[PDB]
Amino acid sequence: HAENPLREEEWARLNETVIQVARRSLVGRRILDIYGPLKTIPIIYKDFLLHWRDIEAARTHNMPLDVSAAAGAAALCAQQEDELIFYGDARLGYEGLMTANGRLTVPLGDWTSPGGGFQAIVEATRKLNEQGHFGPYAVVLSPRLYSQLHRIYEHHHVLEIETIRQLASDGVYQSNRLRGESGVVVSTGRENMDLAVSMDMVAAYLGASRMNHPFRVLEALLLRIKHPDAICTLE
Amino acid sequence: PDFLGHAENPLREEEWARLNETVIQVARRSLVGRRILDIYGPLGAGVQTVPYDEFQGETAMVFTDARKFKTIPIIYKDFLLHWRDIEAARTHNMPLDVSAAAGAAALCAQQEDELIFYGDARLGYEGLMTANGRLTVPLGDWTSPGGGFQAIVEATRKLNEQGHFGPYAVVLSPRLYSQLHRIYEHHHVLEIETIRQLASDGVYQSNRLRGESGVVVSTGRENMDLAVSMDMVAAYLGASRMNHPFRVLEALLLRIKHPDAICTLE
Amino acid sequence: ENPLREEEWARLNETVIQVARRSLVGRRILDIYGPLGAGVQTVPYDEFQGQETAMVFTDARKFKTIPIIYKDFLLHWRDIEAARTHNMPLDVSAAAGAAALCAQQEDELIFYGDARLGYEGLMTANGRLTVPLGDWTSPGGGFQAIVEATRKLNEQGHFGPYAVVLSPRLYSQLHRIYEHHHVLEIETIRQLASDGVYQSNRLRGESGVVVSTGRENMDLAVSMDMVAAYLGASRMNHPFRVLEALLLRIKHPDAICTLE
Repeated sequence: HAENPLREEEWARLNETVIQVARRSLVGRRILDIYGPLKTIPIIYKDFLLHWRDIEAARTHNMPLDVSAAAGAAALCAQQEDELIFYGDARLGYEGLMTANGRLTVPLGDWTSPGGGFQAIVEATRKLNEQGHFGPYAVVLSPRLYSQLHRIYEHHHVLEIETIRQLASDGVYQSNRLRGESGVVVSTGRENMDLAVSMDMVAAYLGASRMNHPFRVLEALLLRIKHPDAICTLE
Repeated sequence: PDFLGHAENPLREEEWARLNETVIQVARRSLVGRRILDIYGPLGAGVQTVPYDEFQGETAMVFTDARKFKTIPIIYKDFLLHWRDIEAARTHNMPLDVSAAAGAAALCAQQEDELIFYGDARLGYEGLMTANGRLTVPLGDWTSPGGGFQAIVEATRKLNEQGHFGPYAVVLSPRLYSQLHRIYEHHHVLEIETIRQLASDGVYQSNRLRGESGVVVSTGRENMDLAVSMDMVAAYLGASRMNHPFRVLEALLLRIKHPDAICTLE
Repeated sequence: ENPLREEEWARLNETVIQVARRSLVGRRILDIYGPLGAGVQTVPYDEFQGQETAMVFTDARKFKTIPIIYKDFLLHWRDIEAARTHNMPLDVSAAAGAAALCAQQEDELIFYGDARLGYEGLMTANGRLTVPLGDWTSPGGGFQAIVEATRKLNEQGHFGPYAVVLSPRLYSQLHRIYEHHHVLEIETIRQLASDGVYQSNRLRGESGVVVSTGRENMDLAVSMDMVAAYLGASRMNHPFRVLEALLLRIKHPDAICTLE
C-alpha cells in the first residue's frame, strides 16, 4: 500500500498523453492571451480508474500500459473549459463572451445568398471601429455557418472564407459549443480580455480505494473581460 | 561449403538487416489504416488475448471481470531462396536479390487493410464498414459539384448529434476520390480542398473499398485503436531439401469501442 | 602511360557522374539491382520456383546477357601541360558530350528495347494493357485517360503508387491556359500519380505510359555504372571512352498501361 502505483516513465507517458489530447481540442486558447500560470477560481475535473492486475501485468510481463481513459477524461475537460469560456456559469455569477453585458450586437442577416456573411462581418467590424477598437479581429462561428461559408458557386472565383480572413487577420474558427446559428467577432489584445490560469490540466492520484487506483484530471482557470465593448455577437 | 551440412542460419548479419529493412519499407508505403488509427503496442509475441471493452468496476465473494476478451490473429506469406544463389552471393561478393520478400510484404499489407476495413464474419471479427451500431447517411449524387460536400456535412452533423466532435477523417473509394478532382468552368476551385477544411485529420483513398462507398470517422484513442502484438518480420522456416524457406508475418487486431463514432456513406 | 594523376582522374569521373545523373529519367521510377561487378555477364530473367536411377535437375528460369553502351572522345597533351603549369583546371567538355550521348542511348534502350537482339521495352512489351488516348485538346481528356488507365491497372491486382511518363507534346498540352479555368490540369494529374509525372524526349509523337512501381514488377539490373577509361596512346593524342553496362527486367507485363 503506497501513494504511487506508477513508475516515472508511466507517469511521463500519462502526462504527455493528457497534454497532447488537451492541445488539439481547445479553441478559446487560440484567440486569448494566457496570464499565468499563477474572486473565486473555478476548478474543472474528471475522474477515471485503473485496475491493479493491469499494472501488475504491465510491470511483470514488460508491456506498455493503456492510457485511453486519461485521454477521454482530458477530452471531456477540454469540452467543459470551452463551454465555460464561451457561455460562463450562471450559478457562480460568471459571464462569457456570448453573454457579457455591454457588448455590441448586429442582426445575423441572410446567409444563404452569397456575400451575406461578408456583409454581416463588415457591419460588425464597422460598429467595433466606432467605439475605438480597430483590429486585429478574430471570428468564431457555429458549425452551420462555418460549413455554409465553404459553398462553391460559379463566377465567384474565390472562397468566401478567404474574403473573411482578409479582414480577420487573427483567424476564423468553428466552435461546437455555439448553439444553432451564432457567431462572435472580438478585438484581440491583453488590454481588452485575457485568461488567468492558476493550474494547468494535470493528473493526480487520489489514493487506492479497495484495491483499484483512482486518478483525476483537473485544472483551474478564469476569464477576465476588462473591456466589454470589444465583443460583437451575431444574432 | 556451408551447404553440405544442416545449418540454423544461411544469411549473415548485413543481409538480414537489408531484408528486414526492405520488408519494413515495403510495408510502410502501402498502409492506409495506420494513418488514421492509434497504436496500442507492440505488446510482445507472447500475448495472444486482449481485452475488448474498457474497465468499469456470512459468506465469501467471487469477482469476475465484465470485459470481453478476444484472440489476436496472424497474417503471413511464404517465399523461397535457392542455395546456389546464396553461394554465388558469398563467393562472388554480390548483393542478394530480395524481391520475393517485397512481394510477400505487399500481399500481407493488402490482407491487413482488408481485415481492417471489412473484418471477417466467419471468425467473428468486425470492420469499420460492417460494425453494428454505426450511423448512415444517403450517398446522393456526386456527378454535379457540391454533392460530396453536402454528404460530408450531413455525416458530420449526424456524428455531432451523438457527442462526437472530431477531428474527422474521411476514406473514399477510388471512384469517388477521382470524381472529387474534376474540373468545371467558372468554379476555379477543387471540391477536394473544400472537403479538406472540414476533415482536418485527412481525406484518403483505399483500393479495398468497393464501388461507390466511403467512411467518416471521429478519431480518438477512446473511440478506436489498433492493438499490435508483432510488426511485419521475416523468419527462417528451416532448410527443406537444399533450398531455404522464409516467412513474412505479423500479428495485430482492431478494437471498436464506440460504434457510433463511425458514419458510412450509403 | 596515363597522362593524368589521381586528382585529374577524380575530377574527370566526377564530371562524368554529374552529367549522367541529371539526364537519366528511367532511374527515377525504377529500382536498382546492383552494382554486380564488371565480371558479371549473364543475369536471370524470371523468379526462382521450387530409385534405381539418378536424377538430373535443370533450372527453369531464363537468362540474358548484359549489353554495353559506350562513346569515345579525345584529350590533347598540350592542354594537359598548360593546365599543369598554369594550375588552371582541365577542359572536359568532350567527356560531358559523351556522357550525354550515353544517357540518351540508355533512355532509348529502356523505353523501346531492341527487336533485333530480343530486348523488350516499356512501350513494346508483350502482355501490356492499353487504353484509348482520346482528345487532349479539350479540358479533362488527360484526366479521363489517366483515370481509365489506373482503373484498368487496378482490375488486374496492381494498386500503385503509379508513375506517369509523357512525350513533350502531351506535357505541353497539360500546361495550357484557358478562359476562366484558373486551374492547371497537370496539378490534378500529379495528385493521382504519387510517384511522379515526367517528360521524356525519347517518346515519339503523342504517347505516354503509366506504371505501377515495385521490385516484384520490374527493376533495372546494373552491372557497371557509367565510368571513363583510357584507350592507350596514339600519336600525341589521348583517346578515352565513357561506358556502362545495365539491363532492364520486366517480370509482370500487366503492370504497364500505354496511352494509344
